[PDB]
Amino acid sequence: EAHKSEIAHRFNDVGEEHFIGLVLITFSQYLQKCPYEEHAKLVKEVTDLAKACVADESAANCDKSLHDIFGDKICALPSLRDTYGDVADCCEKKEPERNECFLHHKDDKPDLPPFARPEADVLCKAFHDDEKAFFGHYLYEVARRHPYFYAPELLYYAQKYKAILTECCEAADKGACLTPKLDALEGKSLISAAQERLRCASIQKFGDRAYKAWALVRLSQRFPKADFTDISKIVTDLTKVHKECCHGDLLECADDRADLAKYMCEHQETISSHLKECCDKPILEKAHCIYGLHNDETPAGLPAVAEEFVEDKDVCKNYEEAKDLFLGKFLYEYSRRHPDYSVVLLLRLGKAYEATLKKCCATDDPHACYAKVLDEFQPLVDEPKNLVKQNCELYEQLGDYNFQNALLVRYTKKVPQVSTPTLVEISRSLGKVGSKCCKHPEAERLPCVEDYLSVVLNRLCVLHEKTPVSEKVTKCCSESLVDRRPCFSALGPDETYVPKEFNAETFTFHADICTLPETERKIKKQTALVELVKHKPHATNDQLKTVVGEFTALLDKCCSAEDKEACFAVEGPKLVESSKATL
Ligand SMILES: [Cl-]
Repeated sequence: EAHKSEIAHRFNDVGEEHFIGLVLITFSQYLQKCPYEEHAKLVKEVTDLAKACVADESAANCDKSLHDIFGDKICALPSLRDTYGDVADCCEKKEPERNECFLHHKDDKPDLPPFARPEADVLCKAFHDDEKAFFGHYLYEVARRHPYFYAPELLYYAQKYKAILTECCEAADKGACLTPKLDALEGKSLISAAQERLRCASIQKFGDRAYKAWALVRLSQRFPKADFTDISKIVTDLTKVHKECCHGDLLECADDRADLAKYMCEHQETISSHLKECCDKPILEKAHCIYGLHNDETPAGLPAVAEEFVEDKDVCKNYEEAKDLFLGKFLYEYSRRHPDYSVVLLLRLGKAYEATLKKCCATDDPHACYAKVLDEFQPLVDEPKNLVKQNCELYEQLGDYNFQNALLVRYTKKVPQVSTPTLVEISRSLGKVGSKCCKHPEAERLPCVEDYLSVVLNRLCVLHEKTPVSEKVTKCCSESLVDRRPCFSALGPDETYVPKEFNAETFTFHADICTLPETERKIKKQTALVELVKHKPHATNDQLKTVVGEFTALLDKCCSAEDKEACFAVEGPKLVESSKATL
């Protein structure tokens, strides 16, 4: 087992700048609470060590696994036990249990202050004083709040963040240039985080096979002229990439992803002409381009899908003798014909087809039994379409704020045991599905909506698993990955839930609220709306509206009032009595 130093290999493969970023991210994701300055020191020591091994491969520590290098540096942190003590224990284990112990402490919602944005002048000045430390902080802040963030994409966002600052910090008015572009970039980055968290849940909680079937369908939609063997190749390498990334093997992840990008670029002629635009760019823009590439057009001359999958004499034979191959070919062939379906719908159709063959190939005239199996998809196709049609109409009608309020009331009634901040967060994110998708054309609307519901509901499943209270969430989350959305949509109001009393100290506000922007005021209003519903589950909209209306007017009234405490002191008690009279 004489071998090439792994740390040298990786540093040589990704280059010093990406190496440093990737090591910072690894530490930030393993030790989410530790201050930036500790992480920086650790990054410095690992980088120095990588650079010594690059120079002499037989140097101290050069023959160790990456896991061992990281773990040894973490365990030589003098101020280790004070931040967790959970982790302190980890350091008495040997590899591999030690690495596994660090990964089990990744926290999906760490108890941290919310990410502050400084004022434009402040932000700009920090950028100009020290670029490297400034972008350090950004990787760290994002990585510690999103411990499964796709590491190479985080590097790419840090580039985009750098370009927005380079743009705006010279321009005349700074804030007005910055705020919309940084809000725009945060939005995209929270979507990236949610997509990747679902890749990791699928891999880690449901197996390599759940992720592979998902990637097959999505890549067949995106590169429908490519052939099955090529798609499957790409699925296999991407699975290895996300497995490593989701597991904190981030250097390996970035290196394997670059190789994948190079492979698709070299084979672009047999994959998609739309690759031309990506394949001349530098690696982070190159990979990000591939990652989100617009679907190719559907190729001409594809025979009716029913010839292979219903009419061929060998349908039962191919299903029985080569099941995964045959069903993978189904998913490919059906998906490449349907870029207008969502991935989860296509996976559901695949499961129905498989259940039909299981049943029918076990009878004495199977073709008799399964002849209509493609026509019988229609009910599974219409349900998602009606969901989209009816909720987009509801969105158009109510607008963003009241669409969020509708979903908050609806979700609090389905799963009222769920903690308030999870409810508020999840419902606001479902609201944001409307805004993103509802003005899209039909061709792309079902995919947009249902696969974005997928990532939002996974966030619910992940937050809930950390703090488990609702049996119904546990059931929808653990039973089926591809059935989650219909399972959640089918839940009615929970009529066995016992209403909680109203906490006196729920409308008690110290006028620290008056320093909040309007966007965070809405969140306080929506938090209060959830607690109203948890107290009177059958409360009407007009009732909820008059109480939140009366909280709106309290805020409108006191925050412009010189001496907001004397106001809030005298207006807040009268709100918790006026609420009882309405409810
Ligand atoms: Cl990718």
